[PDB]
Amino acid sequence: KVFGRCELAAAMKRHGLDNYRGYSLGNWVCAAKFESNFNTQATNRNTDGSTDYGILQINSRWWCNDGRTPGSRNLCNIPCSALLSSDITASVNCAKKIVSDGNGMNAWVAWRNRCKGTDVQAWIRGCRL
Ligand SMILES: [Yb+3]
Ligand SMILES: [Yb+3]
Repeated sequence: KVFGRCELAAAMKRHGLDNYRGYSLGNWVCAAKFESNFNTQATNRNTDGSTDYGILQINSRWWCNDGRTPGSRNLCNIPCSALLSSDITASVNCAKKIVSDGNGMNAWVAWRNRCKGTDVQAWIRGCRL
């Protein structure tokens, strides 16, 4: 599923991401835009052989199991394929674990480089929330 901006913001709010660990909703919407272009089915392979999955591009080295990243951990206890669903619940729940880990949203390279320190509220502007 490819989300619209306001549709995704509303889904994220319902799943408890607004101000989760101090990150306002616009941060999460901005991160999703630049990680996956709002596409739940996005995948990207990394040089170390791990793969990033889904709307928030969660990595198989630590967070999910895809059966092909030797010596990886599955800390979200899910198959990586679950992160590709039109239902964002699995992605959201795994993201909450990641952002609690110590490095905050800096775990997402696109967020650090394209969202951090910008007017992230613009991403939810005009949305009925
Ligand atoms: Yb660690
Ligand atoms: Yb440590």
